[PDB]
Amino acid sequence: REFTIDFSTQQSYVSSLNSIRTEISTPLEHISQGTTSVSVINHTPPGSYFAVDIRGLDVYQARFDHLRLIIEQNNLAVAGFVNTATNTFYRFSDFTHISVPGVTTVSMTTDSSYTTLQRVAALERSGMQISRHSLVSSYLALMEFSGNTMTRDASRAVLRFVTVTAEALRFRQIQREFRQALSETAPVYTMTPGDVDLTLNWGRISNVLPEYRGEDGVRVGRISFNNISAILGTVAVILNCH
Repeated sequence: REFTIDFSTQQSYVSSLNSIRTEISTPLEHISQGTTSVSVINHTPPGSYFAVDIRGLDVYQARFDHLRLIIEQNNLAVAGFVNTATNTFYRFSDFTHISVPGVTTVSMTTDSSYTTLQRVAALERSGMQISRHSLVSSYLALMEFSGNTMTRDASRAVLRFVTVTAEALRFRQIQREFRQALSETAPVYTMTPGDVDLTLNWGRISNVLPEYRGEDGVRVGRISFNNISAILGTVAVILNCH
């Protein structure tokens, strides 16, 4: 199973994400108003995965279109990044249960946690700047990467792509704020501390929403939801808590 996330324009980027969401998840009958709904990841056998092809970074600088991510379906966890030009799967430590056929799997020493990636990158997610220019630079770091230990530039590149591909699928707020950077008058998306709080509390969040029967509001951790228009505008896909 393969998907394309096209960063050409805002429309192609949003349609790419919503294409993945409907294939791998199903909306809740309690929180769903039109096309905008909060979905639950479809149950899949553990170890299942889908591919993500990073297209559309820039058309004028000749087609940086050979980067691929491997994502575990059960938890939307990026297991690694694939260099299709070299047919090399640079895979993290904690995803040994993810084997991709037809490629070469370089098993590394670094795991996938934000604790390790932030340290090696020397870059805080709170205040991290993602733009179309910096996304192109993030692509180059991952393509020019070789070895089995994550370098500073690669982690400064993985942190950016995971935020705009994996966490963007989970949280609609992250997708909405970043997609502005793909416009003609390209701004710079700046990851606020509130955006970081969302990603750190995904497990707590996915455990709550199935309860929601249309009450007044919801407060999990520091995440205060005033109404359902906040839920639909902040969270997009939640875990399948069985």
